Amino acid sequence: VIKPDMKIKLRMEGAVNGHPFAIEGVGLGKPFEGKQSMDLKVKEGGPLPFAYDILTTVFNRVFAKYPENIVDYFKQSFPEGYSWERSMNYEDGGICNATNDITLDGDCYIYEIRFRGTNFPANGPVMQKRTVKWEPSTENLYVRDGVLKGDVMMALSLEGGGHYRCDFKTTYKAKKVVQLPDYHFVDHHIEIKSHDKDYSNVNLHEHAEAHS
Amino acid sequence: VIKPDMKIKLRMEGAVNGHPFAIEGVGLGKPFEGKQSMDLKVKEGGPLPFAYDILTTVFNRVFAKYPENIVDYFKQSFPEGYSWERSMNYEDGGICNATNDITLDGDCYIYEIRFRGTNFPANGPVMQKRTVKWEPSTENLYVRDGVLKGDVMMALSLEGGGHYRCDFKTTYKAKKVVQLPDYHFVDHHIEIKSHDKDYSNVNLHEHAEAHS
Repeated sequence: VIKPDMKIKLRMEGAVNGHPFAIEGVGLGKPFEGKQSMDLKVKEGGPLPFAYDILTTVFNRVFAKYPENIVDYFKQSFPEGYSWERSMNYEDGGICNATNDITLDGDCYIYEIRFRGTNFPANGPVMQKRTVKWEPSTENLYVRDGVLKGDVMMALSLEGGGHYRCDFKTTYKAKKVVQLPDYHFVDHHIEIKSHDKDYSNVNLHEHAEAHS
Repeated sequence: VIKPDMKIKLRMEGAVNGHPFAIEGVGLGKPFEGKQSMDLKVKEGGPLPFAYDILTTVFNRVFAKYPENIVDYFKQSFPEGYSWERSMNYEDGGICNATNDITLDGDCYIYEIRFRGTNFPANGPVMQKRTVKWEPSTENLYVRDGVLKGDVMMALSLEGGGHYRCDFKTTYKAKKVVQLPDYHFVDHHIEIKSHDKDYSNVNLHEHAEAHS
Protein backbone atom coordinates (compact mmCIF):
# COMPACT_ATOMS: atom_id res chain seq x y z
CA VAL A 1 0.00 0.00 0.00
CA ILE A 2 3.13 2.13 -0.18
CA LYS A 3 2.70 4.90 -2.73
CA PRO A 4 5.16 6.74 -5.07
CA ASP A 5 4.50 10.05 -3.33
CA MET A 6 3.51 10.25 0.30
CA LYS A 7 3.36 13.04 2.83
CA ILE A 8 4.62 13.52 6.34
CA LYS A 9 3.01 15.10 9.39
CA LEU A 10 4.86 15.28 12.71
CA ARG A 11 5.13 16.73 16.20
CA MET A 12 8.05 16.44 18.60
CA GLU A 13 7.97 17.15 22.28
CA GLY A 14 11.32 17.34 23.95
CA ALA A 15 13.87 18.90 26.24
CA VAL A 16 17.60 19.44 25.95
CA ASN A 17 19.73 20.24 28.98
CA GLY A 18 16.61 21.31 30.85
CA HIS A 19 15.17 23.57 28.18
CA PRO A 20 11.80 22.27 26.95
CA PHE A 21 10.55 22.75 23.38
CA ALA A 22 8.03 21.57 20.83
CA ILE A 23 8.35 21.31 17.09
CA GLU A 24 5.87 20.46 14.36
CA GLY A 25 6.43 19.61 10.78
CA VAL A 26 5.03 18.96 7.37
CA GLY A 27 6.75 17.43 4.35
CA LEU A 28 6.80 14.74 1.68
CA GLY A 29 8.95 12.15 -0.05
CA LYS A 30 9.33 9.17 -2.36
CA PRO A 31 9.52 5.90 -0.38
CA PHE A 32 10.87 3.94 -3.34
CA GLU A 33 13.50 6.47 -4.22
CA GLY A 34 14.62 7.18 -0.70
CA LYS A 35 14.18 10.93 -0.87
CA GLN A 36 12.32 13.26 1.48
CA SER A 37 11.98 16.88 2.54
CA MET A 38 10.09 18.61 5.29
CA ASP A 39 9.34 21.98 6.84
CA LEU A 40 9.67 22.38 10.58
CA LYS A 41 8.62 25.23 12.81
CA VAL A 42 9.30 25.62 16.53
CA LYS A 43 6.02 25.94 18.42
CA GLU A 44 7.25 26.25 21.99
CA GLY A 45 10.71 26.74 23.42
CA GLY A 46 11.73 29.23 20.81
CA PRO A 47 14.43 30.25 20.29
CA LEU A 48 16.34 27.04 20.87
CA PRO A 49 19.64 27.62 22.75
CA PHE A 50 21.30 24.47 21.42
CA ALA A 51 22.43 23.03 18.06
CA TYR A 52 19.44 22.15 15.88
CA ASP A 53 21.50 19.43 14.25
CA ILE A 54 21.07 17.08 17.18
CA LEU A 55 17.35 16.95 16.34
CA THR A 56 17.40 16.50 12.60
CA THR A 57 18.08 12.77 12.43
CA VAL A 58 15.03 12.21 14.60
CA PHE A 59 12.85 14.07 12.14
CA ASN A 60 11.36 6.88 9.00
CA ARG A 61 13.36 4.36 7.17
CA VAL A 62 10.45 3.79 4.92
CA PHE A 63 12.06 6.64 2.97
CA ALA A 64 14.98 4.58 1.73
CA LYS A 65 15.67 3.04 -1.67
CA TYR A 66 15.54 -0.70 -1.15
CA PRO A 67 16.78 -2.97 -3.97
CA GLU A 68 14.71 -6.01 -4.91
CA ASN A 69 17.18 -8.50 -3.42
CA ILE A 70 16.76 -7.08 0.10
CA VAL A 71 13.83 -7.43 2.47
CA ASP A 72 12.23 -4.08 3.25
CA TYR A 73 11.44 -4.39 6.92
CA PHE A 74 9.79 -0.98 7.04
CA LYS A 75 7.69 -0.89 3.90
CA GLN A 76 6.26 -4.24 4.94
CA SER A 77 5.10 -2.93 8.25
CA PHE A 78 2.30 -0.80 6.84
CA PRO A 79 -0.48 0.32 7.16
CA GLU A 80 -0.20 -0.80 10.81
CA GLY A 81 3.21 0.87 10.93
CA TYR A 82 6.20 0.53 13.26
CA SER A 83 8.04 2.36 16.04
CA TRP A 84 11.71 2.96 16.78
CA GLU A 85 13.89 3.88 19.79
CA ARG A 86 17.32 5.38 19.57
CA SER A 87 20.12 6.22 21.93
CA MET A 88 22.58 8.87 20.81
CA ASN A 89 25.94 9.16 22.56
CA TYR A 90 28.21 12.10 21.95
CA GLU A 91 31.90 11.82 22.78
CA ASP A 92 31.86 14.85 25.08
CA GLY A 93 29.39 13.10 27.35
CA GLY A 94 26.08 14.44 26.09
CA ILE A 95 23.33 11.86 25.59
CA CYS A 96 20.11 12.11 23.65
CA ASN A 97 17.26 9.62 23.53
CA ALA A 98 14.30 9.53 21.22
CA THR A 99 11.33 7.48 20.16
CA ASN A 100 9.03 7.78 17.22
CA ASP A 101 5.76 6.00 16.67
CA ILE A 102 4.83 5.95 13.00
CA THR A 103 1.27 5.50 11.72
CA LEU A 104 -0.32 5.82 8.30
CA ASP A 105 -3.22 8.09 7.65
CA GLY A 106 -4.20 7.73 4.09
CA ASP A 107 -1.21 8.82 2.15
CA CYS A 108 0.36 10.77 4.87
CA TYR A 109 2.76 9.39 7.50
CA ILE A 110 2.27 10.65 11.08
CA TYR A 111 5.12 10.86 13.55
CA GLU A 112 4.64 11.09 17.28
CA ILE A 113 8.07 11.93 18.71
CA ARG A 114 9.67 12.30 22.12
CA PHE A 115 13.18 13.69 22.64
CA ARG A 116 15.44 14.02 25.66
CA GLY A 117 18.94 15.43 25.57
CA THR A 118 21.19 16.01 28.54
CA ASN A 119 24.70 16.20 29.97
CA PHE A 120 25.89 18.53 27.20
CA PRO A 121 28.79 20.66 28.47
CA ALA A 122 27.92 24.31 28.51
CA ASN A 123 30.87 25.24 26.47
CA GLY A 124 30.30 22.40 24.11
CA PRO A 125 29.49 22.52 20.46
CA VAL A 126 25.87 21.72 21.05
CA MET A 127 25.27 24.38 23.68
CA GLN A 128 27.21 26.92 21.68
CA LYS A 129 25.60 26.06 18.31
CA ARG A 130 28.97 25.42 16.67
CA THR A 131 27.80 22.49 14.59
CA VAL A 132 27.56 22.74 10.84
CA LYS A 133 26.15 19.48 9.52
CA TRP A 134 26.05 15.72 9.78
CA GLU A 135 28.65 14.03 7.60
CA PRO A 136 27.10 11.32 5.46
CA SER A 137 26.80 7.92 7.09
CA THR A 138 26.34 4.24 6.57
CA GLU A 139 24.01 2.54 8.95
CA ASN A 140 24.40 -1.13 9.73
CA LEU A 141 21.19 -3.02 10.16
CA TYR A 142 20.93 -6.55 11.52
CA VAL A 143 18.31 -8.68 13.25
CA ARG A 144 18.39 -9.27 17.00
CA ASP A 145 15.68 -10.69 19.28
CA GLY A 146 13.11 -10.80 16.50
CA VAL A 147 13.23 -7.05 15.89
CA LEU A 148 15.56 -4.92 13.77
CA LYS A 149 18.62 -3.10 15.07
CA GLY A 150 20.37 -0.18 13.42
CA ASP A 151 23.78 1.06 14.46
CA VAL A 152 25.68 3.96 12.90
CA MET A 153 28.72 6.07 13.66
CA MET A 154 27.96 9.72 13.06
CA ALA A 155 30.00 12.85 12.91
CA LEU A 156 29.00 16.46 13.07
CA SER A 157 31.46 18.79 11.37
CA LEU A 158 32.34 21.84 13.43
CA GLU A 159 33.42 25.48 13.07
CA GLY A 160 37.04 25.39 11.95
CA GLY A 161 36.90 21.95 10.39
CA GLY A 162 37.07 19.24 13.00
CA HIS A 163 34.42 16.75 13.97
CA TYR A 164 32.14 15.84 16.85
CA ARG A 165 31.54 12.13 17.17
CA CYS A 166 28.24 10.49 18.07
CA ASP A 167 27.19 6.81 18.10
CA PHE A 168 23.60 5.97 17.17
CA LYS A 169 21.97 2.78 18.38
CA THR A 170 18.45 2.21 17.03
CA THR A 171 15.79 -0.48 17.52
CA TYR A 172 12.91 -0.82 15.07
CA LYS A 173 9.73 -2.52 16.20
CA ALA A 174 7.16 -3.34 13.55
CA LYS A 175 3.60 -3.42 14.87
CA LYS A 176 2.46 -6.45 12.90
CA VAL A 177 4.62 -9.47 12.14
CA VAL A 178 6.79 -8.97 9.05
CA GLN A 179 9.55 -10.71 7.14
CA LEU A 180 13.04 -10.11 8.58
CA PRO A 181 16.07 -9.02 6.51
CA ASP A 182 19.67 -10.16 6.52
CA TYR A 183 22.50 -7.88 7.53
CA HIS A 184 22.67 -4.84 5.26
CA PHE A 185 23.42 -1.14 5.05
CA VAL A 186 21.67 2.14 4.54
CA ASP A 187 23.68 5.11 3.34
CA HIS A 188 22.35 8.46 4.57
CA HIS A 189 22.87 12.10 3.72
CA ILE A 190 20.89 14.60 5.75
CA GLU A 191 20.95 18.32 4.95
CA ILE A 192 19.34 21.46 6.28
CA LYS A 193 18.65 23.09 2.89
CA SER A 194 17.53 26.34 4.54
CA HIS A 195 16.42 27.97 7.76
CA ASP A 196 15.61 31.33 9.36
CA LYS A 197 17.87 33.21 11.81
CA ASP A 198 17.27 31.03 14.89
CA TYR A 199 16.08 27.87 13.20
CA SER A 200 12.44 28.47 14.09
CA ASN A 201 11.62 27.52 10.52
CA VAL A 202 13.79 24.84 8.95
CA ASN A 203 13.82 22.93 5.64
CA LEU A 204 15.41 19.50 5.93
CA HIS A 205 16.27 16.84 3.37
CA GLU A 206 17.56 13.31 3.47
CA HIS A 207 18.24 10.77 0.78
CA ALA A 208 18.91 7.12 1.68
CA GLU A 209 19.71 3.96 -0.31
CA ALA A 210 19.94 0.43 1.06
CA HIS A 211 22.56 -1.99 -0.25
CA SER A 212 24.81 -5.05 0.11
CA VAL B 1 57.12 5.13 -4.65
CA ILE B 2 54.01 3.00 -4.29
CA LYS B 3 54.03 0.18 -6.84
CA PRO B 4 51.23 -1.69 -8.72
CA ASP B 5 52.16 -4.97 -7.05
CA MET B 6 53.72 -5.11 -3.62
CA LYS B 7 54.28 -7.86 -1.11
CA ILE B 8 53.59 -8.28 2.57
CA LYS B 9 55.68 -9.81 5.34
CA LEU B 10 54.38 -9.93 8.93
CA ARG B 11 54.68 -11.33 12.43
CA MET B 12 52.18 -11.00 15.27
CA GLU B 13 52.85 -11.65 18.90
CA GLY B 14 49.81 -11.80 21.09
CA ALA B 15 47.67 -13.32 23.78
CA VAL B 16 43.94 -13.86 24.10
CA ASN B 17 42.32 -14.61 27.45
CA GLY B 18 45.71 -15.64 28.81
CA HIS B 19 46.70 -17.95 25.98
CA PRO B 20 49.83 -16.67 24.20
CA PHE B 21 50.49 -17.22 20.49
CA ALA B 22 52.57 -16.08 17.55
CA ILE B 23 51.65 -15.88 13.91
CA GLU B 24 53.66 -15.08 10.80
CA GLY B 25 52.53 -14.30 7.34
CA VAL B 26 53.37 -13.70 3.74
CA GLY B 27 51.18 -12.22 1.01
CA LEU B 28 50.70 -9.57 -1.65
CA GLY B 29 48.30 -7.01 -3.06
CA LYS B 30 47.55 -4.07 -5.33
CA PRO B 31 47.68 -0.76 -3.40
CA PHE B 32 45.87 1.15 -6.14
CA GLU B 33 43.13 -1.40 -6.55
CA GLY B 34 42.59 -2.04 -2.88
CA LYS B 35 43.00 -5.79 -3.06
CA GLN B 36 45.22 -8.09 -0.99
CA SER B 37 45.73 -11.69 0.06
CA MET B 38 48.04 -13.38 2.50
CA ASP B 39 49.03 -16.73 3.96
CA LEU B 40 49.31 -17.06 7.71
CA LYS B 41 50.70 -19.88 9.79
CA VAL B 42 50.63 -20.21 13.57
CA LYS B 43 54.17 -20.50 14.92
CA GLU B 44 53.53 -20.75 18.64
CA GLY B 45 50.34 -21.20 20.62
CA GLY B 46 48.92 -23.74 18.25
CA PRO B 47 46.17 -24.76 18.19
CA LEU B 48 44.38 -21.55 19.01
CA PRO B 49 41.42 -22.09 21.41
CA PHE B 50 39.57 -18.96 20.30
CA ALA B 51 37.91 -17.57 17.15
CA TYR B 52 40.51 -16.74 14.51
CA ASP B 53 38.21 -14.03 13.18
CA ILE B 54 39.10 -11.63 15.96
CA LEU B 55 42.64 -11.53 14.53
CA THR B 56 41.99 -11.14 10.84
CA THR B 57 41.29 -7.41 10.73
CA VAL B 58 44.65 -6.82 12.37
CA PHE B 59 46.41 -8.72 9.63
CA ASN B 60 47.37 -1.58 6.16
CA ARG B 61 45.09 0.91 4.64
CA VAL B 62 47.60 1.43 1.94
CA PHE B 63 45.71 -1.45 0.33
CA ALA B 64 42.62 0.59 -0.46
CA LYS B 65 41.39 2.08 -3.74
CA TYR B 66 41.60 5.83 -3.31
CA PRO B 67 39.92 8.06 -5.92
CA GLU B 68 41.81 11.08 -7.24
CA ASN B 69 39.60 13.59 -5.41
CA ILE B 70 40.59 12.23 -1.98
CA VAL B 71 43.86 12.62 -0.11
CA ASP B 72 45.57 9.27 0.45
CA TYR B 73 46.94 9.64 3.94
CA PHE B 74 48.59 6.24 3.85
CA LYS B 75 50.16 6.09 0.42
CA GLN B 76 51.73 9.46 1.16
CA SER B 77 53.41 8.21 4.26
CA PHE B 78 55.95 6.04 2.45
CA PRO B 79 58.74 4.93 2.35
CA GLU B 80 59.06 6.11 5.97
CA GLY B 81 55.71 4.44 6.67
CA TYR B 82 53.13 4.82 9.44
CA SER B 83 51.76 3.04 12.50
CA TRP B 84 48.25 2.46 13.84
CA GLU B 85 46.59 1.59 17.17
CA ARG B 86 43.18 0.09 17.53
CA SER B 87 40.79 -0.70 20.32
CA MET B 88 38.18 -3.37 19.66
CA ASN B 89 35.15 -3.62 21.92
CA TYR B 90 32.81 -6.57 21.73
CA GLU B 91 29.30 -6.27 23.14
CA ASP B 92 29.71 -9.26 25.46
CA GLY B 93 32.52 -7.48 27.27
CA GLY B 94 35.59 -8.84 25.52
CA ILE B 95 38.21 -6.28 24.54
CA CYS B 96 41.08 -6.57 22.11
CA ASN B 97 43.87 -4.08 21.50
CA ALA B 98 46.43 -4.03 18.74
CA THR B 99 49.18 -2.00 17.18
CA ASN B 100 50.98 -2.36 13.92
CA ASP B 101 54.11 -0.59 12.82
CA ILE B 102 54.44 -0.60 9.05
CA THR B 103 57.75 -0.17 7.21
CA LEU B 104 58.78 -0.55 3.59
CA ASP B 105 61.54 -2.84 2.52
CA GLY B 106 61.94 -2.53 -1.16
CA ASP B 107 58.68 -3.65 -2.57
CA CYS B 108 57.56 -5.56 0.39
CA TYR B 109 55.61 -4.13 3.35
CA ILE B 110 56.67 -5.33 6.83
CA TYR B 111 54.26 -5.50 9.72
CA GLU B 112 55.33 -5.67 13.33
CA ILE B 113 52.17 -6.48 15.31
CA ARG B 114 51.14 -6.80 18.94
CA PHE B 115 47.76 -8.17 20.03
CA ARG B 116 46.01 -8.45 23.38
CA GLY B 117 42.55 -9.85 23.88
CA THR B 118 40.80 -10.38 27.18
CA ASN B 119 37.57 -10.54 29.15
CA PHE B 120 35.95 -12.91 26.65
CA PRO B 121 33.30 -15.02 28.40
CA ALA B 122 34.16 -18.67 28.36
CA ASN B 123 30.92 -19.63 26.84
CA GLY B 124 31.11 -16.83 24.37
CA PRO B 125 31.32 -17.01 20.65
CA VAL B 126 34.99 -16.21 20.62
CA MET B 127 36.01 -18.82 23.17
CA GLN B 128 33.77 -21.39 21.55
CA LYS B 129 34.83 -20.60 17.95
CA ARG B 130 31.23 -19.97 16.86
CA THR B 131 32.05 -17.08 14.58
CA VAL B 132 31.69 -17.39 10.84
CA LYS B 133 32.86 -14.16 9.25
CA TRP B 134 33.00 -10.39 9.44
CA GLU B 135 30.08 -8.74 7.68
CA PRO B 136 31.27 -6.06 5.27
CA SER B 137 31.82 -2.64 6.77
CA THR B 138 32.18 1.04 6.12
CA GLU B 139 34.86 2.76 8.07
CA ASN B 140 34.60 6.45 8.85
CA LEU B 141 37.84 8.35 8.72
CA TYR B 142 38.30 11.89 9.97
CA VAL B 143 41.17 14.05 11.22
CA ARG B 144 41.69 14.70 14.92
CA ASP B 145 44.72 16.16 16.72
CA GLY B 146 46.82 16.22 13.56
CA VAL B 147 46.60 12.46 13.04
CA LEU B 148 43.97 10.29 11.35
CA LYS B 149 41.16 8.50 13.16
CA GLY B 150 39.16 5.55 11.86
CA ASP B 151 35.97 4.34 13.44
CA VAL B 152 33.85 1.42 12.26
CA MET B 153 30.97 -0.68 13.54
CA MET B 154 31.63 -4.34 12.88
CA ALA B 155 29.60 -7.47 13.11
CA LEU B 156 30.61 -11.08 13.17
CA SER B 157 27.92 -13.43 11.93
CA LEU B 158 27.38 -16.44 14.15
CA GLU B 159 26.27 -20.08 14.03
CA GLY B 160 22.51 -20.01 13.50
CA GLY B 161 22.40 -16.60 11.88
CA GLY B 162 22.65 -13.84 14.44
CA HIS B 163 25.41 -11.34 14.92
CA TYR B 164 28.12 -10.39 17.39
CA ARG B 165 28.76 -6.67 17.55
CA CYS B 166 32.16 -5.03 17.88
CA ASP B 167 33.19 -1.35 17.69
CA PHE B 168 36.59 -0.53 16.18
CA LYS B 169 38.39 2.69 17.05
CA THR B 170 41.65 3.22 15.15
CA THR B 171 44.35 5.92 15.17
CA TYR B 172 46.80 6.22 12.27
CA LYS B 173 50.11 7.92 12.86
CA ALA B 174 52.23 8.70 9.82
CA LYS B 175 55.95 8.80 10.55
CA LYS B 176 56.75 11.79 8.37
CA VAL B 177 54.49 14.81 7.91
CA VAL B 178 51.86 14.25 5.23
CA GLN B 179 48.83 15.97 3.75
CA LEU B 180 45.62 15.40 5.74
CA PRO B 181 42.29 14.28 4.20
CA ASP B 182 38.74 15.42 4.77
CA TYR B 183 36.11 13.16 6.25
CA HIS B 184 35.58 10.08 4.10
CA PHE B 185 34.81 6.38 4.07
CA VAL B 186 36.46 3.09 3.34
CA ASP B 187 34.29 0.11 2.53
CA HIS B 188 35.81 -3.23 3.58
CA HIS B 189 35.16 -6.88 2.89
CA ILE B 190 37.44 -9.35 4.61
CA GLU B 191 37.26 -13.08 3.89
CA ILE B 192 39.07 -16.20 5.00
CA LYS B 193 39.21 -17.88 1.57
CA SER B 194 40.58 -21.11 3.07
CA HIS B 195 42.20 -22.68 6.10
CA ASP B 196 43.26 -26.02 7.60
CA LYS B 197 41.43 -27.86 10.42
CA ASP B 198 42.50 -25.63 13.32
CA TYR B 199 43.40 -22.50 11.41
CA SER B 200 47.14 -23.09 11.72
CA ASN B 201 47.38 -22.20 8.05
CA VAL B 202 44.98 -19.54 6.80
CA ASN B 203 44.42 -17.69 3.51
CA LEU B 204 42.89 -14.25 3.99
CA HIS B 205 41.62 -11.64 1.56
CA GLU B 206 40.37 -8.10 1.81
CA HIS B 207 39.26 -5.60 -0.78
CA ALA B 208 38.74 -1.94 0.15
CA GLU B 209 37.63 1.19 -1.73
CA ALA B 210 37.61 4.75 -0.40
CA HIS B 211 34.81 7.14 -1.31
CA SER B 212 32.64 10.21 -0.64
